[PDB]
Amino acid sequence: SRVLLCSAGHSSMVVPEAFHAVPEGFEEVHVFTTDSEKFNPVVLNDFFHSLPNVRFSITKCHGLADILNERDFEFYQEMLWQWYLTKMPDNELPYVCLSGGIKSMSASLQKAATLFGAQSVFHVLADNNPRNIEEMFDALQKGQIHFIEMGYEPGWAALRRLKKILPINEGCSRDNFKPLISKSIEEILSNTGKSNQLPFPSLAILPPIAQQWLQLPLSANDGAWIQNLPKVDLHCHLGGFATSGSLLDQVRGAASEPDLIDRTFSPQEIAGWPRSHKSISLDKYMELGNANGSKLLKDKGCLIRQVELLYQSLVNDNVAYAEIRCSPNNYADKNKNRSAWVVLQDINDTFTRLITEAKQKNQFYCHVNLLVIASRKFSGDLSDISKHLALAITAMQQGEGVCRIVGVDLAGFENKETRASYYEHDFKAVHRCGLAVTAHAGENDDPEGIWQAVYSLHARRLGHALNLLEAPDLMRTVIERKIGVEMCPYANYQIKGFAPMPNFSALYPLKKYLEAGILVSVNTDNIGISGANLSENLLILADLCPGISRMDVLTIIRNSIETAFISHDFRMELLKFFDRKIYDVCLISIKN
Amino acid sequence: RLITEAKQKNQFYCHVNLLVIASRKFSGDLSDISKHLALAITAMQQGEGVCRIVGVDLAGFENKETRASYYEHDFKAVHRCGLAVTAHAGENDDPEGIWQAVYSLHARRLGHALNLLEAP
Amino acid sequence: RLITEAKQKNQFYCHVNLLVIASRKFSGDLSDISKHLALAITAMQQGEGVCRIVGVDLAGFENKETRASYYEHDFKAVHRCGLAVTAHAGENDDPEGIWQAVYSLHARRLGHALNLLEAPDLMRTVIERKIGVEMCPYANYQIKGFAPMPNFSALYPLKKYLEAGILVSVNTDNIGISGANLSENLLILADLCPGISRMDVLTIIRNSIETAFISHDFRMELLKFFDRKIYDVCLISIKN
Ligand SMILES: Nc1ncnc2c1ncn2[C@@H]1O[C@H](COP(=O)(O)OP(=O)(O)OP(=O)(O)O)[C@@H](O)[C@H]1O
Ligand SMILES: Nc1ncnc2c1ncn2[C@@H]1O[C@H](COP(=O)(O)OP(=O)(O)OP(=O)(O)O)[C@@H](O)[C@H]1O
Ligand SMILES: [Mg+2]
Ligand SMILES: [Mg+2]
Repeated sequence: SRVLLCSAGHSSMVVPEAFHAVPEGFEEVHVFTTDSEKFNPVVLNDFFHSLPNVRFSITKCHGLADILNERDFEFYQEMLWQWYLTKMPDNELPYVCLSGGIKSMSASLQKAATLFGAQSVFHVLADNNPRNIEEMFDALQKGQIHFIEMGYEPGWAALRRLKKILPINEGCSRDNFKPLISKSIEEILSNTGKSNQLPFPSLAILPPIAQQWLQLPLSANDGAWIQNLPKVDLHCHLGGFATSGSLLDQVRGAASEPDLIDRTFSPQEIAGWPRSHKSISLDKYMELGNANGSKLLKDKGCLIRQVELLYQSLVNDNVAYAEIRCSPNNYADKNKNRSAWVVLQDINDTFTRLITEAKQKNQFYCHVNLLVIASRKFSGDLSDISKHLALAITAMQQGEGVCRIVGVDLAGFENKETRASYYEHDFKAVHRCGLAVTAHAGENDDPEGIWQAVYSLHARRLGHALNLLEAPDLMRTVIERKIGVEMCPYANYQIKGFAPMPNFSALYPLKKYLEAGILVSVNTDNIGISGANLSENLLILADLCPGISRMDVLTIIRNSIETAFISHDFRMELLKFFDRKIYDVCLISIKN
Repeated sequence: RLITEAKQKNQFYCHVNLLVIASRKFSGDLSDISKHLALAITAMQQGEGVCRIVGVDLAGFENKETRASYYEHDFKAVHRCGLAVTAHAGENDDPEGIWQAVYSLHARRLGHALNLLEAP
Repeated sequence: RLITEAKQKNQFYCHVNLLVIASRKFSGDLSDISKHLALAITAMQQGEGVCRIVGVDLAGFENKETRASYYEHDFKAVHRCGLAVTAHAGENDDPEGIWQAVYSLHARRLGHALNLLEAPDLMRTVIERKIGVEMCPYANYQIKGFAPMPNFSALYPLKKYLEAGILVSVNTDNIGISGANLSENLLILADLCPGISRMDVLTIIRNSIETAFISHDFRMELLKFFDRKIYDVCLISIKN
């Protein structure tokens, strides 16, 4: 590339000196000059006609002269920024000399160089101020000409996508302005520890403008940024991914024995999905996934296809770590010697084979761990819970393998015979073994139930639990004990109903939870019935919790990493990789 | 495989079932008992097979420190799952320990236990 | 009063918090523990003041007869009120007692407990639960003895604990009898644990900040300050 940019005013001999600044000559030269007639293009034309190989051009701003007015200044700034964007080389930053012109366009060009990158911002000066070509030729021969250099300037590497979004606009007027950077500059402080919620310390290396744009409120137009961000999912049920659509159809087709499957059953469609305008009961939500689940994944082929499709969706959503809950007893039948253990073994083997295959090809891969969900309902008998706990404890002892059981889950419970306050004797074994414990303590459960889950079971993560506001002691214990909280904005938004739900005034407490310091994480619950992956699940927070910031999203990701049931070495490696990827994407996503 | 092969030839064989051993160490890793119990339970889900897990064994030294009066909570699950419990209490068989094994543990078999004449 | 008068003149000050030691006597008045607990709870209702009690300490002899396997009923109330619990199980600390302190007592930070190397499951549980361990290098070096102590080849487990990922803090226990302040306690790691790096000292500071019994907003304010001060002192030391 090696493109030089200069601003020419009354003086015209600065351009040859800027050309001679490099010790091997330039390759392309473009000069932006004002519409004033003082500038003489004849000298530049005759100087650059001696070297046809280099490229020369001249741009004049129509309707501007001497830039003595606020409207004139803003129009000149906009036109100069557009010209700078147009002549950016595709890969290499361009050199820029701003000696020519009055302090106005000089300062504007320096600001543009800071904003859009500049391989070398340099000045040219001489003792006698030469005018003719012979004068500065003799000056450079003697060495009088000095090339002031203030150092390389990386600029902010992602601002050129504006060029892809802003047309050439060769013929335009004063209306066509792009104050998309001045808005953040005004919004610096126009709104305590928010600077210190800085996760992934390499964000400190980021440009100041990028650090600022991180602090601006999240907007619905950041779908690309959210999708490109590596994410962590901790609440993603396996049985609710291929509920309906093409994925369910191909899962059904890939069954080993499709004769026994029930393809006639279809789930009723709720109008307005996924942003339904009416509240949905938990029982109806569970029934909505009856197309998939226990009744379908009994055969090996359907289960393997469903797991492969779920992993494909996970790696397509840039999720770099996910914990999937599976219930082996739902997919186990003794007719074909398919026990719960063999079902869990098949799921684990498929996940580890997919992970190893993806990693061998040196592509982006999603490390996946499994939670054995121990739903304590059954037909009123607790042998199911003991069987699930024993299965998880034995599944830990596999040891070798990438994907492994990390913890258990408790769900499918209401109260009394199902309350968690009467199982700690069983849970002594699972705690001694080393498994983690996660609770589904939502469904408007009493705060005493949450207390029992936190203390009696020593649970490390609580599902949903949106009623923490009504119990200040519960919030104090949760924050002080560093107990993570997982919520699904789409699932809890449809099931319960939060603003902007019509005829609903309750607000999502995610912003308040983040302000209070709860280790809150964002998840997907069931991908299929909810019909929204992690990307839109995070994007909806711009409406569910207005006023949230991108820095809060990165804090969400950091909390998800911190509260995951992983070994310390793996957690450190994951944190390092996540920080590097986040820095890279943020450095190449402020372009738009 | 051995049992089926013997049955195919239509001769005398020996049907065999397996009891896991809940060995006691108290030299660290006290969760071993639980692990063993869990193992037994999940093996019951094999379902098929002429040979199958039929219960657990309470092997190990059975002095006062290692009595069966502390582990009813762990054994509630193994009793719920249908396994039979055998107590390997041999020497230093205090009558209180055997009573606890019989009643608290709901054991259906006692190993050795040659001191029953002392406690009518 | 001291903290307020130090803040008024706008200088460096040391924010402090209180811990009520619920030690064990066994020479009578066995209710003392309960009394201490009650006292702590009542004093939490002070509300105001930059200095307030944030937890209790389970000091005293740590034999089996007075282990943490009897006091769950008493400690349910202190857990409910909102006081953190620190276990002083460092002497004759059987792994069962430490496990009971972690789970039955819901201890948020252990005291000493230098024998975690032998028990892998206990160390794994401590690492996973993110519970801190406070070790004073000078006190443990004088009492237990570690290299380069003559006729003592035992290695201090601080470096291994840090490598494993435990949240380990360095303290003084008693400034008087030990005769060494916090700076000397950190300095002694040069020969107590060979190979420890300065970044590991910063890790120790971060762990001590994280495991401290403080409110979240105060914790983040402290973390921001600490970031500024550490940056300043590191820059000054490197430039000079
Ligand atoms: N599950 C079993 N366990 C032990 N013995 C069995 C079992 N099933 C069958 N048997 C016995 O094995 C024997 C097979 O041998 P056989 O058919 O010649 O009968 P037999 O007249 O008793 O002569 P033999 O001495 O060979 O047993 C049968 O007698 C049968 O009663
Ligand atoms: N509770 C505290 N205890 C100790 N230091 C504190 C405390 N709170 C704030 N500080 C820090 O004390 C310093 C007050 O002095 P100042 O505002 O001049 O900052 P400074 O540039 O570091 O200069 P100085 O040497 O005076 O600290 C602040 O940096 C502040 O972050
Ligand atoms: Mg769920
Ligand atoms: Mg002490």
